Amino acid sequence: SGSGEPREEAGALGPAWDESQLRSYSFPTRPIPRLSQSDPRAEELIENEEPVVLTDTNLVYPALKWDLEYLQENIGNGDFSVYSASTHKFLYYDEKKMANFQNFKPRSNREEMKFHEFVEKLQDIQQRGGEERLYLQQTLNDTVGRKIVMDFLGFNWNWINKQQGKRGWGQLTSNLLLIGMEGNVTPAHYDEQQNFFAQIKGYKRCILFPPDQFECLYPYPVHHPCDRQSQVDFDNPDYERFPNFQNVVGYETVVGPGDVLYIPMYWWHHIESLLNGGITITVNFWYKGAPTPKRIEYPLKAHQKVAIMRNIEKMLGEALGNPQEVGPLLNTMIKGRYN
Amino acid sequence: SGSGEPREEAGALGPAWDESQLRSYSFPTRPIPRLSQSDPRAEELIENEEPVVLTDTNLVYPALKWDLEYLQENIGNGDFSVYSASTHKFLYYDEKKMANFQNFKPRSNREEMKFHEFVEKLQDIQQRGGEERLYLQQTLNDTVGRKIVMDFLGFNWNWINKQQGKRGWGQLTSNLLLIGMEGNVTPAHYDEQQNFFAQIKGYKRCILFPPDQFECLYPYPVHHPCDRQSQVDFDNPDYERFPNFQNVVGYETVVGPGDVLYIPMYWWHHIESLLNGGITITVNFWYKGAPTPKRIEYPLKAHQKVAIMRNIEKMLGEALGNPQEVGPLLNTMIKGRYN
Ligand SMILES: O=C(O)c1ccc(O)c2ncccc12
Ligand SMILES: O=C(O)c1ccc(O)c2ncccc12
Ligand SMILES: [Fe+3]
Ligand SMILES: [Fe+3]
Repeated sequence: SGSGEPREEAGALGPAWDESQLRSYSFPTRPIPRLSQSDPRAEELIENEEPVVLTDTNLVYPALKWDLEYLQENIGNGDFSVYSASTHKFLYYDEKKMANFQNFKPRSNREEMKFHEFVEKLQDIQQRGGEERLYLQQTLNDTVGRKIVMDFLGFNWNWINKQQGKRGWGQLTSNLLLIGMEGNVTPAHYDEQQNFFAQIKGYKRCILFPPDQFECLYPYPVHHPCDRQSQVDFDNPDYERFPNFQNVVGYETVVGPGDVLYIPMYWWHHIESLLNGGITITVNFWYKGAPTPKRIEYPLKAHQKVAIMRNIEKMLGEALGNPQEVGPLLNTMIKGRYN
Repeated sequence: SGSGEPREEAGALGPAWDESQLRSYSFPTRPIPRLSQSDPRAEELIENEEPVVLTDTNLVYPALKWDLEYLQENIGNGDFSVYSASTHKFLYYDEKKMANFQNFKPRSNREEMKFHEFVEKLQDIQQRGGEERLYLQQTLNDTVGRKIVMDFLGFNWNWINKQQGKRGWGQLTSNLLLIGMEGNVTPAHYDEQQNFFAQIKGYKRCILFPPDQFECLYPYPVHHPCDRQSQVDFDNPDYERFPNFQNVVGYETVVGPGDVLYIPMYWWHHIESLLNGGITITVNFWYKGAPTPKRIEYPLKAHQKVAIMRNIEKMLGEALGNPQEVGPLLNTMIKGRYN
């Protein structure tokens, strides 16, 4: 069914959200299980690298207070990466890879600024009834206000640290603070690290796809700036170019304040802030996955095959001396021989 | 035009052969230049790795005498690999790779036997008006008769050894004695070693294709028993499966007693013994090519790209643990992403 029947907020404050706040798509979805961190099942899902929503971790308990006013007040004077877009879909791209593809034009520009500037430009759009959408995504560093350092320390490091150990993951690569406008959408894509999506303010609809649905999502070429993202426009899927998108089946859920969504590495994920649901705030915890076992066991995992394909592409671009030639060589290699 | 106007034999013994002895094919061809070993051009072609027919090397001068009677008389009692076929096309195959592909049925069986047995079974087919064709292909070793050792030593090792040095090639990997029936055909394929085709008895039509015509020839998958051979049936080309075969352009020539044809490594080659031209005898000299230069210069050579594709296939089959899965992964990797 999807995110299932809208949850009821405590104190009879009404339903947290309603179906009209969710965007419409052409594919079916099964619900991600919402469990308690003390539930053996949740521990089982995380181990078998499957998504799960933990409702009682208290991971970012101290931040549940956060809002635009509180943050602008105690966040600091550091710079904050802020992405913009003319549409609800934010098209991020690896700048370092822009060299490879020339005909590439940026649709999502980045810009550094002080928090008060973000809150400002955010307000201008409100009254001016603007169309421009903004999305703040900045790593949490020492340049943050004292109080924030208190909240940061308040996180349930006890719990997350145990998870990091029980799964044999690597070190916490980074923490990301995301603050977005209602309706904001992060197009389907996958990451190579294990992620804990800690929802703080507002609600976000999360739609995940297993790694084995690689052939239904059609990720951009590895050397392309949009590497790891799906080429398929979920709002207007081109079934002629991407026929297998008609076979895609996802797992979805709506996370709210206090919920932690485990997004396994290599798992595709589409994230959107509910329509007319106000701003959203999230903090992600990214951990390098566990080291690859010595004795390579077969059958091979889907994410492993994905890794293999990425390497073929990288090496090939290395050998040929030009990423632009990867496509022609691959075609030449399969045409009339493997297809 | 192809092999051009038939050459005139000395002593007014008439034309060496006539066009009706050559099979008919759907592709055009340019003639391979026949030059003298003392001709600077020939030295230029061999250096730039292009085919050339040397008419005066005297490479296998002592063998120009050889025939079935002389050989059966002084060749020895060793075993001789003899391939058979129900058609004029000999379909060789790597037995060690037969494991990979199960549905593969042998069309060209091999069999060891004494030379006198080969000459015998060869005669039975004559009077019995049989259909079975035979092709003897055996490496020249010490188990050969004394006289043959004299002839072998008689070869112009002086010349070939200088070539091996001037080109920086590796050691002579092997020598192959080939004796085939008229009409016999060795389907288009390529080898990874430098080859000197020394014609001894009869005439053979040689049709070569540059390495850059890989996409027109459609070689079998690397793990397939017929690795390195073209899937295209030259007698009945399936233009639907192999559309680019309609763009193939070869280099051809007819070599006779005393001629040496340089067949560069990776160059495709189709060899056939002229129709109603009697038996043919040839001796090939195979040398590993020169070592790959340290500083990889670009643009890359076509044979280098071919090498790169072969490796991608090998490694991929290694990683996946099963050659049968190479095709599906490659398709998945390009479909909707590179084509
Ligand atoms: O927008 C998000 O909340 C989000 C969630 C999870 C991710 O991996 C992201 N990666 C890049 C940009 C945004 C996100
Ligand atoms: O049939 C031939 O004369 C011949 C010539 C050159 C080759 O590389 C071959 N390889 C395998 C079998 C036969 C051949
Ligand atoms: Fe991401
Ligand atoms: Fe060969």
